[PDB]
Amino acid sequence: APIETDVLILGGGPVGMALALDLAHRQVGHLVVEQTDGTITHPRVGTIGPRSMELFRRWGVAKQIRTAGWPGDHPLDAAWVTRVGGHEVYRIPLGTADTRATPEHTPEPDAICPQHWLAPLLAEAVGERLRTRSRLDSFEQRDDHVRATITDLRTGATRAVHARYLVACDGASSPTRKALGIDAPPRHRTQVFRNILFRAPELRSLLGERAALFFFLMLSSSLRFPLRALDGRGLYRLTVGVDTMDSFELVRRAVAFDTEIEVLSDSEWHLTHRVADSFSAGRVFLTGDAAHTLSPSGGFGMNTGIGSAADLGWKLAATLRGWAGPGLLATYEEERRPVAITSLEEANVNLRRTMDRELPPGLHDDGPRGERIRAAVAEKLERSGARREFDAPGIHFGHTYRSSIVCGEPETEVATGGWRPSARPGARAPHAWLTPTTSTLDLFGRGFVLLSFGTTDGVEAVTRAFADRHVPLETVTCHAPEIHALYERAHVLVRPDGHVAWRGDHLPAELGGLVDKVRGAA
Ligand SMILES: Cc1cc2nc3c(=O)[nH]c(=O)nc-3n(C[C@H](O)[C@H](O)[C@H](O)COP(=O)(O)OP(=O)(O)OC[C@H]3O[C@@H](n4cnc5c(N)ncnc54)[C@H](O)[C@@H]3O)c2cc1C
Ligand SMILES: O=C(O)c1[nH]c(O)c2c1c1c3ccccc3[nH]c1c1[nH]c3ccccc3c12
Repeated sequence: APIETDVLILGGGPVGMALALDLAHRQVGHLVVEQTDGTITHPRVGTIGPRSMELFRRWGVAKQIRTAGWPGDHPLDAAWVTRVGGHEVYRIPLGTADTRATPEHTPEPDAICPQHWLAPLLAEAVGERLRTRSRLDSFEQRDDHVRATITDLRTGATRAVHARYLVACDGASSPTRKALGIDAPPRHRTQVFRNILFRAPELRSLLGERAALFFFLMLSSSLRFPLRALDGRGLYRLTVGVDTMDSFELVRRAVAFDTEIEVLSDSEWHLTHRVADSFSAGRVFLTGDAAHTLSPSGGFGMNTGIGSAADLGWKLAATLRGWAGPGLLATYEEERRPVAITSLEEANVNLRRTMDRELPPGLHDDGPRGERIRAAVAEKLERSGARREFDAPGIHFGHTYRSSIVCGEPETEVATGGWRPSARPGARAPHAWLTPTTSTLDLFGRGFVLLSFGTTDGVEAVTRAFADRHVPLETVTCHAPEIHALYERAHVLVRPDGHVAWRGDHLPAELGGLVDKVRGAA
């Protein structure tokens, strides 16, 4: 008895679960298959970006993520040091969770949540629809659905699943991308690293006021990378480059204290810059790492994935419900790929900054002699814009879609200063508190939304144009002059994904035309 569902999600990692959460919130029947048993032994992701947090706010898991265990009094600072407990060279103070100032561009700042805490949270939200220890072996595309063979790794039995759509969130080495014959050429040189996970129970006490979330080491050529405090209560991770030495000894070399150290893992990995040439073929799609990979310098990886998952989510649901034009699905690649590429190049800039930084001779000496060399280095660090690696609002919220379903404005793209909120066509509708408890972002996520800051003339006609096409629409009349200034126009049409599709002080004459354009039937 072949099981059938609307969407088959290949991958139980961060990105596949987010996609499951989005389909769930859109009444789309779905099923997730994860080959592993779903537990985490070696945490990869630690920082949940703000944009991801906004989507989790909508899905109702943001709060549990923040109280998952990260200490509210632990420093979020990043610091360049010769060795942990050695000599400081440059620090970027970022407060603590309970201490930093409330952000103004968003309702959900970033959070610290190591993957072994995030997985249980996500599994519980996705619930019953997640199937662990299940591996997808192959898939055959038929006329109106995809047929896949799933091996139950528990009993050894194989079952078949017929779904209208097959979404592959199977990671960087996506077997699915290969079976379809799609190539994801490296845009930059591939590198190799080792990540050592360990427990150090008294390290925090010893560091006292010098405790940090990130310790960028400037010891040797292999040790010029971050040592991260994963859970703020004993767990740390040291990344080391490889162009042989014992695990424990590498950690001893990086940590200048005689304190208890317990090595747990020593995982080798490849940092790559690979984006797929195409994000789909037939009823089979690629999302997350299977579509785009980038250097972890900046922490953009999982966020760009969750972003693409949310994009595909509303477009899949629209085609399944019937109101989507035949050309809607193809905009997933049209819109997400360019974002993947630009985010990759920005991650590379951060990477090259520490790869090309030089480690002067007497950087380790004691006394004002070497202190002068450090002051020199710290100086160059400032000018190199190192802090851009730990403060990338533009990369988090500044991507603007320039596509066939977006009525873009003339204004081209040429950075002339730090990123600022914009309600321009293609961008993420900016945040503003309507009330102490409600954000403009809380109005988006379901169907199309039309914000009117002035006269509601024409709105009635907008409603009919959408109803005529069975396209879901919600009209909100807002007064707040502050929000009007931010959005700039009197009427703003926001897509189901929170991005602007059109804006103007006067609704257009051919509303049926606008409705057809924004739905992919242009
Ligand atoms: C050292 C390091 C640190 C990082 N830190 C961060 C960070 O702080 N923040 C951030 O945003 N990003 C971070 N990233 C990047 C981030 O980890 C990735 O972007 C993210 O994991 C991609 O998620 P994914 O769901 O697409 O795939 P993955 O997490 O790679 O998961 C793929 C899943 O597919 C499953 N699977 C594969 N094949 C099959 C099959 N045939 N059948 C069933 N299941 C299958 C796997 O078992 C796995 O669970 C980091 C990366 C590295 C290397
Ligand atoms: O995600 C990580 O913790 C992580 N793992 C890693 O291996 C990294 C990083 C991060 C990171 C996380 C949030 C904000 C900024 C960041 N820069 C780097 C970062 N920069 C690097 C440069 C070289 C090798 C590894 C990393 C690396």
